[PDB]
Amino acid sequence: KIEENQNVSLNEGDIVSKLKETPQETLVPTKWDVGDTTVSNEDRLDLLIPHVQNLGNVYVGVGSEQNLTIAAWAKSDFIYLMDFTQIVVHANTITILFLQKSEKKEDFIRLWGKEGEKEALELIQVSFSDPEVYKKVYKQASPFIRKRHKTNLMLSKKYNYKMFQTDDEQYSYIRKLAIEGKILPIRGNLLGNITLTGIGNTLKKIGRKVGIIYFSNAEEYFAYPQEFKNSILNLPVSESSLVVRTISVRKDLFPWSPGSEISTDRGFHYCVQKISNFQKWLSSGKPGLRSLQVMVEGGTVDKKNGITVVDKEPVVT
Ligand SMILES: [Cl-]
Repeated sequence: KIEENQNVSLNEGDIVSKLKETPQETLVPTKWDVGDTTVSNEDRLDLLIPHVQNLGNVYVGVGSEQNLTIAAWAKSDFIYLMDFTQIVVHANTITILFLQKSEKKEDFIRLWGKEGEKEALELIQVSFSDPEVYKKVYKQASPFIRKRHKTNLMLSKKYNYKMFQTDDEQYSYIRKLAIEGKILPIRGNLLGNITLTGIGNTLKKIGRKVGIIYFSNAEEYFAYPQEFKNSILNLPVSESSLVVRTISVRKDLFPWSPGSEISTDRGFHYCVQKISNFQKWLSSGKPGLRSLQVMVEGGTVDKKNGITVVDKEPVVT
């Protein structure tokens, strides 16, 4: 029925359908399928604003609501939320449903909150054939999501910045993407061989580019393997496109940002890097290369605020 077609042109509807069908990986339950995993503990994302604002293009990120914060600043055209833990993928699916139904930012906060829990669970009940999958995720994730929402409000005032939960215009931008089907939770491991490569192939097919890829501190868990190198090299990117990451080691070189202590006692230092620059590091063949070494060798560090730009390139041994 075309009178229920949300997209503003045939072309945008065709793009959304193509994005939705990008290949995914099979996830199975793990120890990370707990509510703790559904929130960020990075308290100084506002340091990213001057780097990511207005980058546009496509957004790809691991994790949860912090991606919507960064994508609103960037004015991303489409948002892939790619994660390897089922609870994260499903909690993001709930967040998108709540955005679609919540006309104002307070309504969204309320549905995730204690006040809106009864209404939220009734909305989940009518929205799926298997709603209990999502009701269980809501009940696991909501205590953590509520705490993080209250922290985000505090941080937005403490550091005097706008973010999608505290600013009407940024909220409306994210809600518009949600309504249009442009926020896509997908199953994929950064170290897998289907999903992340598939994003690059899908974007190539539709003639679009990645503007931001967000890793959180996921790279702290691995030396870069071949499948990750291939998938990052395969991404179509803009000249201005950025990696966003955090680290939590070598704080002598990479001091943790002031204010990091609200949500964690370990971390974080923030880091941006052009994706084209990152593709050089990944192609270099440095044995055992990890994000820390990329930053040690390639980073220009703001030690006061705790943010690095990797603007230098690998030097051959
Ligand atoms: Cl967040």
